[PDB]
Amino acid sequence: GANKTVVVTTILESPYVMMKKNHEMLEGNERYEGYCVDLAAEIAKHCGFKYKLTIVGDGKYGARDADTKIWNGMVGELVYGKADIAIAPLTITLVREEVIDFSKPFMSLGISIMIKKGTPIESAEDLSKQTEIAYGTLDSGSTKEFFRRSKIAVFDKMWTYMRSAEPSVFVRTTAEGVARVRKSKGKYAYLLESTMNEYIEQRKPCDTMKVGGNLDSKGYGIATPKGSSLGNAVNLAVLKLNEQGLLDKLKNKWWYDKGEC
Amino acid sequence: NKTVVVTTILESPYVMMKKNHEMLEGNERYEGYCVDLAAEIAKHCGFKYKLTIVGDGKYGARDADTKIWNGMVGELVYGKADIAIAPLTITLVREEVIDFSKPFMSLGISIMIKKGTPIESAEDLSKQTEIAYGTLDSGSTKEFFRRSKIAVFDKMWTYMRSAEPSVFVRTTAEGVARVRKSKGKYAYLLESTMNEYIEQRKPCDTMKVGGNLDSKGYGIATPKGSSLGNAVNLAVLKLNEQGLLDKLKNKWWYDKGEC
Ligand SMILES: COc1cccc(Oc2ccc3c(c2)S(=O)(=O)NCN3C2CC2)c1
Ligand SMILES: N[C@@H](CCC(=O)O)C(=O)O
Ligand SMILES: N[C@@H](CCC(=O)O)C(=O)O
Ligand SMILES: [Zn+2]
Ligand SMILES: [Zn+2]
Ligand SMILES: [Zn+2]
Ligand SMILES: [Zn+2]
Ligand SMILES: [Zn+2]
Ligand SMILES: [Zn+2]
Ligand SMILES: [Zn+2]
Ligand SMILES: [Zn+2]
Ligand SMILES: [Zn+2]
Repeated sequence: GANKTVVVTTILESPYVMMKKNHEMLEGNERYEGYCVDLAAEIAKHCGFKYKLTIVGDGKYGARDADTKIWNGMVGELVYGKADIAIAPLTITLVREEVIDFSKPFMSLGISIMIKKGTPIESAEDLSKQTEIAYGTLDSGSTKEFFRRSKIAVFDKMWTYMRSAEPSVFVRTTAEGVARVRKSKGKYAYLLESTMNEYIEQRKPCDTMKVGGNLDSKGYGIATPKGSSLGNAVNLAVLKLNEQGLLDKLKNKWWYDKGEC
Repeated sequence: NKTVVVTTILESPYVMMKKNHEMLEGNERYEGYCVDLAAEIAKHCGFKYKLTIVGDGKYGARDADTKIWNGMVGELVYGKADIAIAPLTITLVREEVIDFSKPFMSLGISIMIKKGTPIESAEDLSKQTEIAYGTLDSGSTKEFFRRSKIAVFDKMWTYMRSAEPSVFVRTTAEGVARVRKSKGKYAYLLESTMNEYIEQRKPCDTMKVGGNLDSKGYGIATPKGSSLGNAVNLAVLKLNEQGLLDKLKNKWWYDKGEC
């Protein structure tokens, strides 16, 4: 009893969560729009709770600091009791599954390569066998951890280069990585999840593209604190929304119906 | 320590009898993707296991009258097996009665045709009658069409449920054989994983057409509340991140390709 408003942590990442044009004249959840905003409303309706969308303070997805062992990002918000649920493009990983709970995945993705159109790169192998074109990943994300922990020859070779490249090839936000690709005249390639790659490919000035296949296969899941009673209902809601076609409808809405290319 | 009873199903390339199975015993009789996966799961979770083929040869559905589950799902629900390692699709109705690990393989419903059949999509199938089409019985694909309100898929279900003779088959092998002997007058709706495998096997006379109708995955299943669920789930995530699952897929789908 005593129903409480569910605190939802999320992250400003297009097209998942974006500020509306007139957000300063709106209140509460009405300030935001996007895929995860639509998904949050549906999860809440089917689970029967009220909620409040909050943007993660440090703007990070979630990683454990090697020195302090403290989790940052949305994962930290769940681990340390600042939020009840995370509805965001948060990647299911083993290290995260040990400290938080994930629903079954609501979106599939893989690590992919973003290039400026015309860049002579077709695969991760191509990137690893050359030096003219620099490449990097997002900081404090699952893509960086993938390369740091990989024992696969090609990916290990890529990590050896990235960790020691100077100036740093890592970026603080996805928008920073895309801008770097666009302004580097083809001398920077960005490693990011296929979902964000495919979205940017459909946005003006339509000068980037996804090349090659995905480097791995994984999914985004809705996250709750370990043992939270909310996890069960949220998981069943994700499965219901997928089977009813809602997740496919939302992706088409925010990726391709709004495409500008 | 108890030997874990694993329920599975004879379905290529997931679980197959070895060519020399007759002179082998126990788990050594079988080979395939899920046989390799079971060995890895058991290794990382630290248990011994016995592979057993589901008695009724079904994946799992609930009888509308008696409400009794059949197939591998029933074996878990009624205590005859400790874990199911098979191409078992994660679905809402199943998640209510059994536990699933995070998915170890992705797939979608797809269309298998005899090469040359004038069909390009599910929409094409729905707007005609010359070419019959159906699904596997007691599986998640049949439930998908039964429970779907999407116009095209609802229209397809109305035809399939009333089609005479029955368009449903008892096994995937029966559906594939029906496509191959129909001279292009039967199309089979099945999961993309099995479709893509058959496409690369002799006599190389079928193909997958169109995109997938949905997006879902296979999970390792355990009885609700089973102590194995936690370790199995972490094992799947570790095997994926290590690249083992991608290695096994290439081993059994495309390294085995004969077309
Ligand atoms: C290691 O192999 C992997 C990794 C990651 C996902 C996967 O297979 C999927 C893909 C999608 C998917 C499911 C399972 S599900 O059935 O868990 N939920 C419904 N969704 C769709 C809404 C996205 C297989
Ligand atoms: N989705 C990733 C962030 C983006 C990336 O790492 O490429 C995560 O959950 O950490
Ligand atoms: N993988 C399906 C069986 C095959 C199908 O229905 O197409 C299931 O778990 O029911
Ligand atoms: Zn709804
Ligand atoms: Zn090359
Ligand atoms: Zn493309
Ligand atoms: Zn191993
Ligand atoms: Zn292990
Ligand atoms: Zn009956
Ligand atoms: Zn039947
Ligand atoms: Zn209907
Ligand atoms: Zn094809």
